[PDB]
Amino acid sequence: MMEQVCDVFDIYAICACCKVESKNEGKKNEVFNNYTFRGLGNKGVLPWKCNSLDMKYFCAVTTYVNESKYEKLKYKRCKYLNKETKKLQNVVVMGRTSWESIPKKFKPLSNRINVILSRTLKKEDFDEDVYIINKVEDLIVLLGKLNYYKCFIIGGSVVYQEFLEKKLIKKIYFTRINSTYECDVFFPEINENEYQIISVSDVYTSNNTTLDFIIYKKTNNDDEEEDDFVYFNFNKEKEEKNKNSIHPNDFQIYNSLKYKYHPEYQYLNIIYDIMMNGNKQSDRTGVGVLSKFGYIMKFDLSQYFPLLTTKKLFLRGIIEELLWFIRGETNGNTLLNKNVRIWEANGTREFLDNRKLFHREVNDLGPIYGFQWRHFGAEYTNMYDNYENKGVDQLKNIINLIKNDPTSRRILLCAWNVKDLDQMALPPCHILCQFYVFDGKLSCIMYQRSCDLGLGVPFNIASYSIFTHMIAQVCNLQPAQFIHVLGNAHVYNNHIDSLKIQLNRIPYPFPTLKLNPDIKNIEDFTISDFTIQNYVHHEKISMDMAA
Amino acid sequence: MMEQVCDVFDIYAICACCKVESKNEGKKNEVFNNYTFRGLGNKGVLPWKCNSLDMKYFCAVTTYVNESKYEKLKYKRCKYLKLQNVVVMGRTSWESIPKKFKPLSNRINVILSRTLKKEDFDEDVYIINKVEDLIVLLGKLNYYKCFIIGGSVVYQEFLEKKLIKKIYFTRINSTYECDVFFPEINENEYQIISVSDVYTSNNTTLDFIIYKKTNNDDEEEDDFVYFNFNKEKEEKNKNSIHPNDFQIYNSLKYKYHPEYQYLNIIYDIMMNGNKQSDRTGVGVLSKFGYIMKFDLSQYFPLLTTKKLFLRGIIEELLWFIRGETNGNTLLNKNVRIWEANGTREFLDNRKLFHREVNDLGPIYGFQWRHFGAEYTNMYDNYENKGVDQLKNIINLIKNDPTSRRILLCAWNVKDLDQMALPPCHILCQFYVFDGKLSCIMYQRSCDLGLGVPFNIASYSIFTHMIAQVCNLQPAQFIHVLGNAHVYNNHIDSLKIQLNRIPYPFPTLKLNPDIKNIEDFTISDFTIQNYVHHEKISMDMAA
Ligand SMILES: NC(=O)C1=CN([C@@H]2O[C@H](COP(=O)(O)OP(=O)(O)OC[C@H]3O[C@@H](n4cnc5c(N)ncnc54)[C@H](OP(=O)(O)O)[C@@H]3O)[C@@H](O)[C@H]2O)C=CC1
Ligand SMILES: NC(=O)C1=CN([C@@H]2O[C@H](COP(=O)(O)OP(=O)(O)OC[C@H]3O[C@@H](n4cnc5c(N)ncnc54)[C@H](OP(=O)(O)O)[C@@H]3O)[C@@H](O)[C@H]2O)C=CC1
Ligand SMILES: O=c1ccn([C@H]2C[C@H](O)[C@@H](COP(=O)(O)O)O2)c(=O)[nH]1
Ligand SMILES: O=c1ccn([C@H]2C[C@H](O)[C@@H](COP(=O)(O)O)O2)c(=O)[nH]1
Ligand SMILES: CCc1nc(N)nc(N)c1-c1ccc(Cl)cc1
Ligand SMILES: CCc1nc(N)nc(N)c1-c1ccc(Cl)cc1
Repeated sequence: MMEQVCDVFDIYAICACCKVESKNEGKKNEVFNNYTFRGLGNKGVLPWKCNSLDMKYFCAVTTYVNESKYEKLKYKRCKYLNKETKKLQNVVVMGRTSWESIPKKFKPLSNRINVILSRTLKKEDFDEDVYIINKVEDLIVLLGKLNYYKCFIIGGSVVYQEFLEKKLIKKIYFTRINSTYECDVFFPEINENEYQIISVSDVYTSNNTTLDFIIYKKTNNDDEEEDDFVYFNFNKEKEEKNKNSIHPNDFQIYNSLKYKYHPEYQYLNIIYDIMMNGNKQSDRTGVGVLSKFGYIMKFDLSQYFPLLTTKKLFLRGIIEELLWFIRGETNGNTLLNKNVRIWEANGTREFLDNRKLFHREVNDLGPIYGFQWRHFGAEYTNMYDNYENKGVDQLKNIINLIKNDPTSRRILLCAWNVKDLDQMALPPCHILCQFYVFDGKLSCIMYQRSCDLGLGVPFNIASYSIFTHMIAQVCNLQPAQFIHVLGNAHVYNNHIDSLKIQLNRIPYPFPTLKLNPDIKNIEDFTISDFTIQNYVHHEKISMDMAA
Repeated sequence: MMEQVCDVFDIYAICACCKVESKNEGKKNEVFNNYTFRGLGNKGVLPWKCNSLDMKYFCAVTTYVNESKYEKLKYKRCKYLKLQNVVVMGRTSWESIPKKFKPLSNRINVILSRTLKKEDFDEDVYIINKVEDLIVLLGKLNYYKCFIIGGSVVYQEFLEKKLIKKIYFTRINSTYECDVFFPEINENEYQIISVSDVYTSNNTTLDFIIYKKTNNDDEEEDDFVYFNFNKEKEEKNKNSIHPNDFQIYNSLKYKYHPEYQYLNIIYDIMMNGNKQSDRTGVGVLSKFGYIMKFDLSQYFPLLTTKKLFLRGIIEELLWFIRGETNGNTLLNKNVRIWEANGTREFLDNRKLFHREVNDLGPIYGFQWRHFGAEYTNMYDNYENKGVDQLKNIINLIKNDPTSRRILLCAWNVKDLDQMALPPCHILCQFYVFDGKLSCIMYQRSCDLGLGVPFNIASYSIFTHMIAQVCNLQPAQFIHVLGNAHVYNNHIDSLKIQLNRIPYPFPTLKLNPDIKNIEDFTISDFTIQNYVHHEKISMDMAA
C-alpha cells in the first residue's frame, strides 16, 4: 500500500458556505447543484455576520478528541515516518486573513493548537500562543513532531484551494447556510470525481436561516455479545421480496451514504422500504401498486418547512385549496377560476355519474373537506347553499380549545363523516388532524388512510405543515411538529423508475415558510400572505414518464 | 490474567425447556417465574417430540463459526493452558439422537460416559470418562465454541462446578409430560441479557433468551459524534426518574420481544415526557405520536410483565358489536368499565341533564351500527337507521379486499356532545393481502399505565374476530398513539414493571364455528398458555 499524507496525519477541512447573490439574468427557474453553496466571506468577514449554531458545530468538531484512539494514530504516523520505539488536542490551520478576522477575546481558538500560514508575518509579529509556518510543507513537518488528535484546515479560500490542490484533504465538513448574502471570496468548486458526499445531517434554523451539515470524502482511485446478534437473526429471509425486480445497483448513491439524517429521508426511506418489501396489488382494477400498511413521519416545523428538495414542487395550488377548505367551499369552479385543477377530474359529469351522483351539478364536489370542517352534521344540498349556523364548525371549535383548553386531548378536526361518504365525489384521504399543545408550542398529527407516495404525499406534507403554521399563528403559539401517519401507503408501478432517480438525489437544506404576521383569524388568510423562502431543489420530475 | 475455565475455554450451554404438568391441577399456574420453563425430556425423547423452529435455532447456533475471531481465542487459550464447534452431550442424550443425524454434522461430537468404548466410534467422534477430562480434550482440539447440548445430569454438574459461560435457553410456552428437568438457575449466578422476538411453531409460541454468567473503519465513527453535537447531554426527566432503578432494563443487550414496544414507550415518556397538569389537578408526562405493531400470526400480545384480565374487555367488545349504549347491560355482568361515566353527576357535568343514568348516549356501539341516525335513548329500536359501518367494513373485506376505504369510525363530530364522553379509539382501518388481515387503530388519548394494556388486547381480539368471519388469517395489529401519557401516580409501578423480563406471549383461540360477527359469546374466547409476572396496582395508593 502507498500511504497518502492526508490519511496518515488525518488532515481535514471544515467550512461554511452560503448561496451567492446571483445576477438573476431573468430566470427564476434557477438551476441548483452543490456549487450553489460556495460563498465563504465578504470584505474580510463572514457574509452572514454570525450563526451561533454553525459556530457551535465548528467548535464541537475542532475541539473533539478521543484519547483512546490516539495510540493507534501514534503508531500509524510513527510507522509511516519509520520512527518507533498535557491534554490531547486537535490542530487548526488558518490563513493570516482569517486569523485577523477573529475577535481578540476568541484568539487563539481555545483548547486547540492554532497554526497560521503567512509570509508577510513571522513569529515575532504575534503575541499569542500560536505556530507560524510559511508553507504547507512546514505543517506536515510540524505534524510529524506534535502529539495531536486531528488536523482541521479551517479557512481562507486561498488556504482551502491549495490544500485541495495538493490533495491533502481526507474529508470536508461542509456547512450549508441556506440563504443568500453578498460575497467576494468563494470555496473552490469540488470535483465530483474526487469527493463524494457520504453523510447528511438533520436540518436546523439559527439566526433566521436554515442550514445543515454534510461530509465529503475523498473517492476511489465485547464481540461475542455481538455473536448473539448473529443468532437472533437466524430465522430471516436472505433477500428482500422485490430485489430481483428492483435491483440495488440502481440505488448506488442512496446506498453509499453512511449517515442519512436529513428529514427528507423519512420520506425517501419509506419509498425504498415499499419498493423493496411492498406487497403487489391492483389498488384500482388494472393499475397495480406495491403497498405497505402503517408508517409515521415527523417534521420539526420550528426548524424548517419540509418541502421536498429531491424534486421540484409548487405550492400555489395546495395553498388555494387550503384557503378553499377554510372558507367551507365545495364549489370546484372556484379553484378552476384560479387555474387550480386539483379537483377538476373529480367534478365531471361522468365521474359524478359513476359515483351515482346523478343529481349533482358538474364541479359540485358535495359534502367534502370544506363542508365538514365548517358544517359537519348538516344536510348537504348544493355548493351554492348558505349553511350558516348549521352543523358543527369544527375549525372554530378546535381553535377555541387550543386557546382556552390547550391540554385537552380532544382537539380533533375530522373529515371522515361516515354519513356523507357516498355524497362526496371522493371519500377523504386525510381522515383527521389532532393537536397537542405544550409550553406554548403546537404540534399536529394527521392520519392519512390512503397514500400515493410518488405524487400525493409530497404535497400532503406541505399542505398540513402550512395548516399547522396557520393554526399556530391565530392561536398565538409557535409551531412545533407535524406528524404524518400513513395507513395504506403505496407506490404506483408507473412511478417506480422516477422514484429510483429521486432516491439517488441528495437532499438540499429545506426552505422556510413565512406567514403574514398580521393575520390573527384563520379566515383572514389570502394567497399573498404566504411565502416559501430559499427553496433549493433538484430538477422537476414527471413521476409518470409516459408520452 | 485468565484462569477460570468457563470464560477461558468458551464453554456455553444450550437447551430448550417447556412447562410441566401436575396431576393435582394441570394448568394456569397461580405463580410463575423463570423456573416455570424446566421440562427437558420424557422417556428418552423431547416432551414436545419436535419443534422445527427450535431445531433450526439449535443447529444455526451450534454450527455458526466466525474464523476471523478465532485467533483472539487461540491466542489466549494457548497462552493459558474448517473451524467447527464442539457439542458435548451424554450417553442417554446421544442415544436419543436419530440414526441419519448422528453424528451432528459440521460439529465435533463429544460424549460423557463411564461405559462407552472409544475404540468403537470414529476418531472425529471423541469420548470422555469425566467432566474435567473435557477441558483436556479442548486444550488439544481446534474449535470455535464449546456447546453443552447437555442432558439433565450433564447440565447440572456443569453448572455446579461453574463451567458454563452462557445458557442459550429456549422457552417452549406449552405444557408436556416430563420426567427429566433442567437445574433451577441461580438468579445470582446467571442473568438474562437478551430476549428475542416471539414466534409460533408446531402449534406453540416460543422465544429464545440468553442467560449470562454474572462476572460479578473508525473513520465514520467520529462523524456520528459530530452529528450529535447539538443534542441535550442528559435526558429531561432523568433527574426525577433515576436510572439506577431500571438496572435490569438497561442491562439487557438485545430486547427483541414485542412487549418491549410498549415498555420502550413507557421509558421514552418517563425520560423525555413533557410535564402537564389536567384541569383536574392531576399530573402526567406526555408525548405525541407513537406506533406499535404486533404480529398476531405469531402470538397474542397480552402483556406478561404484569397480570391482565380479559372477560370485561371481551364483553365490552360484544356489547359494541350489538350496538348497545345501555350501561346497565355491562353492570349486570359485573363489567364496570363505564360505570363512573354513567352516573347522575358525571352526566350532569357533561351537561347531559336529560340523559338517564347509565345511558351513555351515541357512543361506540351506536356509531358502529347506526352512524348518522338521531339518538333518542338506550332502549330505542334503531333497526335500519343510520350507517351500519360494521356490516359495511366486513362486506368490503370480502368483496373488495384491496379497498383503501375500509374504515370503522367512532368519532362522529355531530354526536360528541351527546356522548357520555368522546371516544378514545377514533378509528380502525383494515388492510388485506394474500388472504391475511391487518388492522390499524388510532387512539387519540392513551393512558399508558392502565388503558393501553387493555387497548392492545381488545383490538387484537377484534382483529381475529373480523379475520375469522371473513375467512382470513390475522396478520398485524397496528396501534397508533396520539396523546400518549403516563400519570405521575403510576411512575413507581411502571419502574417496577420496566425491570421485569417479558415471558413468551400466549395465543388466542376462538371457537372456529363462529362465522358471523354477531354470533360470538363469552365462551367462544380462550387465552392459552398465558405466563405472567404478578399483578401490579399501577396506583400503589390503595
Ligand atoms: N465560511 C468559512 O467557513 C470561512 C470564511 N472565511 C472568510 O474568508 C475570508 C479570508 O479568506 P482569504 O481572503 O481567502 O484568505 P486566507 O484567510 O486564506 O489567508 C490568505 C493568507 O494566508 C497566508 N497563506 C495562505 N497560504 C499560504 C502559504 N502556502 N504559505 C504562506 N502563507 C500562506 C498569506 O498571508 P500573508 O498575506 O501574511 O502572506 C495569505 O495571503 C474572510 O472574509 C473570512 O471571513 C475564512 C475561513 C473560513
Ligand atoms: N430439552 C433439551 O434441551 C434436552 C433434553 N434432553 C432429554 O433429556 C433426557 C436425557 O437426560 P438424562 O437422563 O439426564 O441423561 P443425559 O442425557 O445427561 O446422560 C447421562 C449419562 O451421561 C453419563 N454421565 C453422568 N455423569 C457423568 C460424569 N460425571 N462423567 C462422565 N459421564 C457421566 C452417564 O453415562 P454412563 O451410563 O455410560 O456412565 C449417564 O447415564 C432425554 O429424554 C433427552 O431427550 C437432553 C438434552 C437436552
Ligand atoms: O391528497 C391526496 C389525495 C389523494 N391521494 C391518493 C391516494 C390514492 O392513491 C388515491 C385515492 O384512491 P382511494 O384510496 O380513495 O381509493 O389518491 C393522495 O396521496 N393525496
Ligand atoms: O380504552 C381506553 C379509554 C380511555 N383511556 C384513557 C385516556 C385518558 O387518560 C382518559 C380519557 O380522558 P380524555 O383523554 O378524554 O380527556 O382515559 C385509555 O387509555 N384507553
Ligand atoms: C462559524 C465559523 C466557521 N464555521 C465552519 N463550519 N467552518 C469554518 N471554517 C469557520 C471559520 C470561519 C472563520 C474563521 Cl476565522 C475560522 C473558522
Ligand atoms: C432441537 C434440539 C435442541 N434445541 C435446543 N434449543 N437446545 C438443545 N440442547 C437441543 C437438543 C436436545 C436434545 C439433543 Cl439429544 C441434542 C440437542
